[PDB]
This record gives sequence, structure tokens and C-alpha cells, in this order.
Amino acid sequence: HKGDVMIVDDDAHVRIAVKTILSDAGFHIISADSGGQCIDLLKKGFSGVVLLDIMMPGMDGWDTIRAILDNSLEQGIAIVMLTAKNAPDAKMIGLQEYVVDYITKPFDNEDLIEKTTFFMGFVRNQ
Ligand SMILES: [Mg+2]
Repeated sequence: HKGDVMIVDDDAHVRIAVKTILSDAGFHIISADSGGQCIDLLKKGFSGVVLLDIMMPGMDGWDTIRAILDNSLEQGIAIVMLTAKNAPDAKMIGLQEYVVDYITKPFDNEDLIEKTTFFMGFVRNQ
């Protein structure tokens, strides 16, 4: 397989769609409905691309990155933020250091595949 991907998004229809598109493209995908669940999943052991929704209720994408760092879970992942024109700022300066790219919603299937594949190469090399 082409590598492990985690889709973290509060929207079930996004998670399902991302799983479908990326499984057809050759990846293994796991899913999380919240920042809390993302942390839970990284604790089980995960290496690969994390597609992280910025706007989630309660704990947003930035809160999630802070939690990833607090738990020392950032090694062996590449975080791609799923954003929108409306996106909230990180309140802690420099969390952006841990984001390798952004993809703006709505996005097309080929953009998803292109970015996931590219940043998987980054994970596999480093
Ligand atoms: Mg959302």
C-alpha cells in the first residue's frame, strides 16, 4: 500500500469521502471525529500523513496540534491542515511550524491525492 493516512474531521461525510478517494488511490486510512480522537489514535501508534480539519468544535485543529506536541506525538507524521477562507488563527504563535501544507475546502479529489502522495514521500524519506 501507498502509506497510512489519518483523516481528522468532525464531519462524517468528509471522513467517508476522504476514505473512499484515498483507498481507491492505494492508501490505508483511519479516521477520527475530533482532536481528542486524533490524540487517542496517535497513541495507538501511527506514522504517515495526518489530514487535520482546522475548524472543529471544542478542540479545533490548532488545539489539536498543541495537544500533539504536549503529548510528544509529532515524530513520524506530516500534518496537512484542511482549511477554509473563514479559518480561525492559532492563538499560540508558531504552531504553524508543524504544518506542512494546507488544503482549502472545498477541494477536488486530485488535489487531495496529489498532496497526500507528496507528503507521504516526505514521511518515508525522513
Ligand atoms: Mg470542521
